[PDB]
Amino acid sequence: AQGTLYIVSAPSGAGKSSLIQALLKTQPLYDTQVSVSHTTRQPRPGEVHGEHYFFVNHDEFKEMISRDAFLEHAEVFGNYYGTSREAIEQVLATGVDVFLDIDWQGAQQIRQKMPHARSIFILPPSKIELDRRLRGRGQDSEEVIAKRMAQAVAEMSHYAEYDYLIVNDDFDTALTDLKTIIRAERLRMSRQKQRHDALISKLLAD
Amino acid sequence: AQGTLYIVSAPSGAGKSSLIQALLKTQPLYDTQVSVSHTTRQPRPGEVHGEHYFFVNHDEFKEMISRDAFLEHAEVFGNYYGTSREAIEQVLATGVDVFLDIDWQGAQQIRQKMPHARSIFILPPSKIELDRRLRGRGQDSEEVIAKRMAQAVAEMSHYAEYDYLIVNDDFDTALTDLKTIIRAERLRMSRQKQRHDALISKLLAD
Amino acid sequence: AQGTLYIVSAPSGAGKSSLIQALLKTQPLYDTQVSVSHTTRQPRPGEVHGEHYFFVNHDEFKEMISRDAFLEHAEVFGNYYGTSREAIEQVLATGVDVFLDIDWQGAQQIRQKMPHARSIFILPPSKIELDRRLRGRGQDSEEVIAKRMAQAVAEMSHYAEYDYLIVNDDFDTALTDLKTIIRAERLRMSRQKQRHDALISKLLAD
Amino acid sequence: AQGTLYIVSAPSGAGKSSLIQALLKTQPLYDTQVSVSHTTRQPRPGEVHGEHYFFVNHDEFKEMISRDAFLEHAEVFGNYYGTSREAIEQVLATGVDVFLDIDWQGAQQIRQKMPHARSIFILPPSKIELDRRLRGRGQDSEEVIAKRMAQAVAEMSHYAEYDYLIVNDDFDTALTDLKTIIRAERLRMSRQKQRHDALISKLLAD
Amino acid sequence: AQGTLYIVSAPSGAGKSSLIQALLKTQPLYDTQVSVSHTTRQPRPGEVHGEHYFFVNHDEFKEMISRDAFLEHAEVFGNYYGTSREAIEQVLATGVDVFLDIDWQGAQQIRQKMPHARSIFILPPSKIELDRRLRGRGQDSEEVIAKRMAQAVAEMSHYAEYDYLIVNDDFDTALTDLKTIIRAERLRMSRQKQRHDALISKLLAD
Amino acid sequence: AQGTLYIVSAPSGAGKSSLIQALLKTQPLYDTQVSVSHTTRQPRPGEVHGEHYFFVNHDEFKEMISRDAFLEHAEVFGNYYGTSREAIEQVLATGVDVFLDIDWQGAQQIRQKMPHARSIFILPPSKIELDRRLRGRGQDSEEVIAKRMAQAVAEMSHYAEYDYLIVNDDFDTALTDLKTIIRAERLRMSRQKQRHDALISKLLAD
Ligand SMILES: Nc1nc2c(ncn2[C@@H]2O[C@H](COP(=O)(O)O)[C@@H](O)[C@H]2O)c(=O)[nH]1
Ligand SMILES: Nc1nc2c(ncn2[C@@H]2O[C@H](COP(=O)(O)O)[C@@H](O)[C@H]2O)c(=O)[nH]1
Ligand SMILES: Nc1nc2c(ncn2[C@@H]2O[C@H](COP(=O)(O)O)[C@@H](O)[C@H]2O)c(=O)[nH]1
Ligand SMILES: Nc1nc2c(ncn2[C@@H]2O[C@H](COP(=O)(O)O)[C@@H](O)[C@H]2O)c(=O)[nH]1
Ligand SMILES: Nc1nc2c(ncn2[C@@H]2O[C@H](COP(=O)(O)O)[C@@H](O)[C@H]2O)c(=O)[nH]1
Ligand SMILES: Nc1nc2c(ncn2[C@@H]2O[C@H](COP(=O)(O)O)[C@@H](O)[C@H]2O)c(=O)[nH]1
Repeated sequence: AQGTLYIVSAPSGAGKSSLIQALLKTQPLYDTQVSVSHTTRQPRPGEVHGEHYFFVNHDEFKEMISRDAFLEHAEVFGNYYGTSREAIEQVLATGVDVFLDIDWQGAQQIRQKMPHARSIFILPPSKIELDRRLRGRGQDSEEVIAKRMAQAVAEMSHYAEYDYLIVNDDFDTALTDLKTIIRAERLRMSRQKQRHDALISKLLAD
Repeated sequence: AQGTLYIVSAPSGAGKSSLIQALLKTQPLYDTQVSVSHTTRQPRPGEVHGEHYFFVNHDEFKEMISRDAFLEHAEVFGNYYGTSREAIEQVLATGVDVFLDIDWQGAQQIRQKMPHARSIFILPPSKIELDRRLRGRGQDSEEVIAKRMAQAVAEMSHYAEYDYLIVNDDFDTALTDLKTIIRAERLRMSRQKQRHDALISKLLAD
Repeated sequence: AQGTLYIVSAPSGAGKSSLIQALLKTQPLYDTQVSVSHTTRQPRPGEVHGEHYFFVNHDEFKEMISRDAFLEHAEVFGNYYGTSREAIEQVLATGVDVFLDIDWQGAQQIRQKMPHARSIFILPPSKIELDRRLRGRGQDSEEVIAKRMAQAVAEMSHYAEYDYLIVNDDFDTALTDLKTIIRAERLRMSRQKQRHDALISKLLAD
Repeated sequence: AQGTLYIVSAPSGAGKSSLIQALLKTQPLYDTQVSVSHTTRQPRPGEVHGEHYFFVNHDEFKEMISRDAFLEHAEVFGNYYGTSREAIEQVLATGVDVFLDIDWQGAQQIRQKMPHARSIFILPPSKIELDRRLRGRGQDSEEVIAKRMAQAVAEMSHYAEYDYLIVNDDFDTALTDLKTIIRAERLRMSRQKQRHDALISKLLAD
Repeated sequence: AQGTLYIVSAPSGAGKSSLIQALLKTQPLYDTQVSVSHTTRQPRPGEVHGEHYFFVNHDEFKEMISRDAFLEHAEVFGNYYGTSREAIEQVLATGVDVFLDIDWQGAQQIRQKMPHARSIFILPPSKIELDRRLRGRGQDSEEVIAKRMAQAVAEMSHYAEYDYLIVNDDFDTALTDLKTIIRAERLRMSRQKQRHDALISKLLAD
Repeated sequence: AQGTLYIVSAPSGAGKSSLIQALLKTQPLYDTQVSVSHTTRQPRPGEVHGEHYFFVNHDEFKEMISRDAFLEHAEVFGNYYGTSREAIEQVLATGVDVFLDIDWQGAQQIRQKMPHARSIFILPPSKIELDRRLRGRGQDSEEVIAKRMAQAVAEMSHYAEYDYLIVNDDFDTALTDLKTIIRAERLRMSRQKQRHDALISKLLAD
């Protein structure tokens, strides 16, 4: 019937976006999808329009805030980002789970708006590695990294507001962790009661 | 700090006890254990005292009901079975998760008594196979099987009271399912907040 | 020496094409490949020429039927589709297994033509979910879905003609199932007798 | 309805019995079991009566050959071994797959008697390791090992009579191989047509 | 030809013995085995002679120190423990890897004596859980636990002397870690050069 | 701090490049990356500039040899290939492991230059399959294949210079093998001592 919203947040460099992406590779569109956000920030190298993000002017965005197009929006690390209402509501009507790769501010917003949403915070094994991971993928640059690490602390302090916590120490353990959370929620009685309406009905008979 | 109670019920022959047993083989005593019940029913062949059950006279049991020794007890399939208070409370104090292999009546009891308990009902792919599985393990005999199948229907109708549902169609898929439920609960914020008190504290600092 | 043909069919929306695709991601070109079909039907959004299909006019196709270019061809869901002879025969000469994503009509054709071919039918857990999966991937549209579901029944009734059956209840269980069928066929004596000609010869000696 | 017989043979020391044993650890009695043979040979250390074998006098056995108690029997490595009819036929009636840990002579016997049986030969990566494995498990002794290696060659030459071949190079790859063969046979149309009679019937309806 | 010694040490309660035991369950005797130590300490409940340990008087042991029977021996947590020479040397001659569940003192001893030995230290995620694990398995008692935790610090400070480190945060991640170390060492050129002498020779020919 | 260089070589057609590629799919850029080489050889079909290779004229390359741009370079199978210094040194500074898909000549070069580098040779199960794999992926053509097989022997004779050996008999076993080698090296004390500096410090305290 209705699918489930999965908020996922982390200090930049924890590897959250790379986890969510590896997960969807093993997950068909009919079960799981991700929301593509709008944002003012400049496209990094080898980042196409309409896949990772929808890239729009600070002008275009201030007007989306106005036309009320966003389920949530916020300022993080000096730029505007947002999750458009139209897309999300459609996909969720079709029983498909949708992932939101958003910050703590966005998460707080979605939690009032959509109270059945589930949220996962991902932590690094140390701030020393948070910095190392950032430099290690050639996406981002010197100025931008120091900016993000200043807030890395403040980001991580919101961890307790989330339903689930993953320490991404080692990428493959972490991906299993995330796969599991999804798998286990799909074994909850509400959801399994629909998907096996078929079976149950015949079981209870002769 | 405190561990979690996992009620697991199923129509006889669904393979619930064999799943719980395979799970504990891959799970150390310090993380996971199972409660050993008392019961009037006669020991099957190759079933030792003090491992699968505590075998006691209908006399001995009527007195345990009296001395109030049980967290829960009930009549199922013509015999008395029970979960002793003393054992459970001890093990749970030590942060260890404990499994209860009990019927629907027992589950309803534990749910009022211990409201944070989680419960899993396991269903077979059909009643035709429920019977086949019963005959297929040489435990049980002709009389006893027909008795149990009469109630198999009534057992399965309580499935909706549980938090999680597993269709044990194929044993190894089912065991993963159960392993997962446990794994995912241990990723919930409450529990992960203790076990990583260490880490969190240092993360939020310099 | 010679590779094996794997026919795979299913009511539209069962997730057969998405399974076959996930399988090939973990399977090198020298062991496993898929046939690319020709078809009159219009390309869906984000579907390139020469990868998913070869898109040709109803004109171009009627002439391929004439020049006898197809190992098999048929009318399904209002359009023409076909598997070209030239491509298949080449790849199979090189010991590589080839997958055919074709309907029941096509399967019956290949079975007379190529009797050692193995066939797998994939079923959904219910027709209620068959429809849900179709709407859930944004490929296809309103008109087209109702058309396909009318025949979903008739499609599924041919299941018994196939060598293997998979109930795609949960995508990842299903992908293991399919991976397994391939793996197990490669453990058959005929095939293993070539690939270990080396070893066997020395074993039987001193 | 009816289960399947799995003959498994190998030159002594290939690790066939240890594979079959590890497999059953992950396989419930209602799906999979193993036949316990009778034999004249002396019990090794830490080998109990009635689990690995039924240990009987050369006298007791010559009489079983007479009373026709065996589905198959033979002389291998200087002793008599046998698979009793009574046990096998029972277990197979209940839909449970049964494994036969028997030699080539026994396999040839069962193949005429029970033509739907499936057979797996397991080979070592070299005869140099066959000897090493034999000495490496403290079961067996000096005299006995040299005796068995003389026939190791002759044993391995019957490999081509079997349906499936496994090269047990590395134990865990080999165990997956064997698990797979079983899994894939249970996905064959005959067997899956019973176990999902339920589902199929409803699929083909409205 | 010759097998490899695997020293494994940890502060009591880290779960090292339970890991080593789960590992051997998936590992045949011809590839992997564990040394059974002698010790003065009293047998815990449900601990048999000759499996976990060889239980001997302080008298019997002082004489083994004298007759020089031990490859290594030491005083840990108020008792004497030791690894007997005779057993180890035998098993290693047969190409089988042997595990030593010993303390830091023992490890230092074996490292001079047997320089190709590999060593793994296992750490807990915190000392708070080290204590929790100890109480959580009903083996050990109040007095004994506080004694061990006093030295838990001193034990863990020797971690840097070992070749490999595992943080046993979550039992199943840890068991994979250990399985891996073994697997990877068996892929080293020295060892793989013997086990595939066969193959290599033929590869390099025509 | 500093990452590790992984040389990987094999006779053409062994499947080494396809393994390395499947590995990186499950490995984030912050942990693992691959070096992109320069080469004179002509781009095969469906091979883009700047991903598989940097395609340059025999002219452009002779000048790179001159300007000393390469960590290593060599002539293999009638063409020039090379690993540029600039790229490698950067990525390794950031703690990321880098893979080098290079021949034996290149490997010998890197081993003097960078002595902590680890090297893996991959062998096919036979030369008969080496040829089959080459023809089986439509990359390469008739002339080119016979040329490479002549040297396949000479390539494989350098196997003993490497630290680790993989027999790529079956692709998925082989990929696990390679994943493992990486995983196990990251469990070595040197590397784990940095990545858990955090944890260790607190463990050794109260
Ligand atoms: N609130 C909000 N945050 C997002 C959105 N999309 C990405 N961000 C957040 O912005 C931060 C930086 O994103 P990045 O610059 O790496 O793309 C991350 O913490 C990410 O979760 C969005 O649509 N809304
Ligand atoms: N209420 C309750 N049910 C149990 C207990 N132990 C086993 N039973 C239940 O009794 C039924 C039959 O158990 P069995 O005869 O197979 O051992 C099962 O459904 C099982 O869950 C118990 O201690 N209390
Ligand atoms: N006979 C035949 N059927 C195919 C071929 N290619 C795809 N189809 C079948 O046509 C149906 C719909 O395909 P679709 O429109 O989703 O691409 C599916 O059942 C699919 O198996 C083909 O080349 N020949
Ligand atoms: N024919 C036959 N062979 C068996 C039987 N049980 C074990 N053997 C075979 O005898 C050989 C040696 O058995 P072992 O001495 O190791 O127990 C093995 O190849 C094994 O397959 C049996 O019941 N019948
Ligand atoms: N040196 C040495 N230590 C061992 C031996 N066997 C067990 N111990 C060590 O003694 C400590 C406590 O063992 P436990 O009392 O738990 O059996 C552990 O750290 C364990 O590694 C041994 O044979 N020699
Ligand atoms: N020395 C060296 N060999 C490489 C380099 N890149 C690829 N080659 C090697 O050249 C051989 C053929 O490469 P291919 O033609 O298949 O791309 C392979 O053995 C491969 O390892 C390189 O940069 N340096």
